[PDB]
Amino acid sequence: DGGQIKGVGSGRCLDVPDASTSDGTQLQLWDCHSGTNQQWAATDAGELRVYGDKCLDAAGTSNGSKVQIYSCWGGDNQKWRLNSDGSVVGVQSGLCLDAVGNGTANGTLIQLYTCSNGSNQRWTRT
Ligand SMILES: O[C@@H]1[C@@H](O)[C@H](O[C@@H]2CO[C@@H](O[C@@H]3CO[C@@H](O[C@@H]4CO[C@@H](O[C@@H]5CO[C@@H](O)[C@H](O)[C@H]5O)[C@H](O)[C@H]4O)[C@H](O)[C@H]3O)[C@H](O)[C@H]2O)OC[C@H]1O
Repeated sequence: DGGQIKGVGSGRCLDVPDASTSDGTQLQLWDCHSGTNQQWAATDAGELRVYGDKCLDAAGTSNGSKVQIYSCWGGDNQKWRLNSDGSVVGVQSGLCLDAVGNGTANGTLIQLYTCSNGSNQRWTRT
């Protein structure tokens, strides 16, 4: 089924750059559209999957750690808890999906950051 993951503060969607499938590609915000690189499926294993086999993936547990796509493998850094307030928390890190520098424009990067009430850490949809 899928579903976009749209940033509240930016009104832009969680987007895989160029619809790349390459391990390590950092996530960005982009104007929402119908493509597969903006479709995210939540799984029972706690994942946010794109293209079927790729996972939203935290490269570390520290502030400013890159959020990237990576081949799904079962790691806890590929597990996320989408809260009731729209925060997306990394299970391994206890840090939140965060649009870097409170950025809102196309191309602003996504990272892990200390959970706050910033609108750059709030996301809607499935
Ligand atoms: O030297 C340092 C750099 O390494 C660092 O770069 C970042 C390192 O982290 C990168 O992201 C993580 C990469 O590792 C992933 O976990 C892997 C997934 O693959 C598993 O192996 C598979 C096992 O099954 C086999 O059949 C198959 O062949 C294998 O693929 C492996 O066991 C796991 O460890 C994590 O999910 C990622 O988070 C990140 O992209 C880099 O930027 O930067 C600092 C530098 O000093």
